[PDB]
Amino acid sequence: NIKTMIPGVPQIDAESYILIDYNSGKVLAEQNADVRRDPASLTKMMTSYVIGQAMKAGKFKETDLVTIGNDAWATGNPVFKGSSLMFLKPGMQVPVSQLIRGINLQSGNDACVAMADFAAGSQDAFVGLMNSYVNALGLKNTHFQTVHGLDADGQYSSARDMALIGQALIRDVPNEYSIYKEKEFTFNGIRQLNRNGLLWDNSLNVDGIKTGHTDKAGYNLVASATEGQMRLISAVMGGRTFKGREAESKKLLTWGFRFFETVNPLKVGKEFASEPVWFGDSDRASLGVDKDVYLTIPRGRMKDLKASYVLNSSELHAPLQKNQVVGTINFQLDGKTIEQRPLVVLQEIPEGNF
Ligand SMILES: *[B]([O])([O])[C]([C])[N]C(=O)[C]([C][C][C][C][N]C(=O)O[C]C1=[C][C]=[C][C]=[C]1)[N]C(=O)[C][C][C]([N]C(=O)OC([C])([C])[C])C([O])=O
Repeated sequence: NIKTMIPGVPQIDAESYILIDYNSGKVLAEQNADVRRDPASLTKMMTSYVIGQAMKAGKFKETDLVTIGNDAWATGNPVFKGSSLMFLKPGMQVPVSQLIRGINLQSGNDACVAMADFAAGSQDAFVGLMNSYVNALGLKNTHFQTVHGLDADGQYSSARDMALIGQALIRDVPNEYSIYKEKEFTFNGIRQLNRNGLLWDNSLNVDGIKTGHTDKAGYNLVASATEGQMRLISAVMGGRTFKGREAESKKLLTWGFRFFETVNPLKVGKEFASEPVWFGDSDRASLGVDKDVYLTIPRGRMKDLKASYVLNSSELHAPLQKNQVVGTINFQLDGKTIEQRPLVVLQEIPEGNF
């Protein structure tokens, strides 16, 4: 009973939430995770993702100066009334490094415009890139209309989708993601604090990602934290109170680490199994995976994990291509398969030549 316990999920004072494992993608807990909601500044994770991709591709670098245009003039555009702002003015020449911290640390709406025009020519073209990555990432309940996440009539996302955008930032653009734990930066002689309060919570190792409020969105937070081999991502959307804006997410993350763990039982290129092969230059095929296996299991069950496999075909016949799928690996706990991963050929086996 203690081994097989299913933990009760804490009550979360928000419209929707999800808690996932960064490495395995396992969903640990969820409520209304696919409900479409106003994303507020969570939009800026996608803005940041696009900028990170452009930097990874070498389109510009952190030291490059961006010349601020009229559309990013904080006090020249009443759309910015009451929003988080660097107070950019036209003609300023600001390093990319400073603008991306304005976006990431401070959720500067004006910085978002400045970077969008710099990276993509216009806000509309930048929003096209955002939505292109929505498609690339397979997100089913997200659509952006602007570069900053101010409430927009046809813009939406969901707790699942924002968690997946967080996962994507950490995974695909780690140099961009490393910025999010920085507690402060300085622009125009003024120190600006990272708005993610959880960075200062001694009880967790939180290192991201985005907190944000608008009137329609309520309190929103995508947080990520680590403990040993383990990284969790929480998305909590439509948080109902000011006092719960960090605490509700802290409840989820703390619960996650207490009841679950991440195991990495197999890495790419390492032999999980061997099988005979016919017609080859080798008599045996070395079999494993083409992607590191991460599983999320109840905490302390690692010693109970078992693994076995099945094969698609009776016989293996050369030529066998590298990463050719030949079976399935079943990972098991208490006699029941909990996870499956493709079993693939690790080293090519062409037809024998003698
Ligand atoms: B994200 O979630 O951080 C981001 C998308 N949210 C914000 O930027 C919100 C602003 C939402 C706009 C609603 N406010 C408003 O006044 O109405 C807009 C309007 C109405 C009519 C016509 C034109 C425009 N902003 C915040 O969450 C922060 C508030 C702001 N913070 C702040 O730090 O202020 C300075 C000036 C220092 C930047 C504040 O308190 O003024």
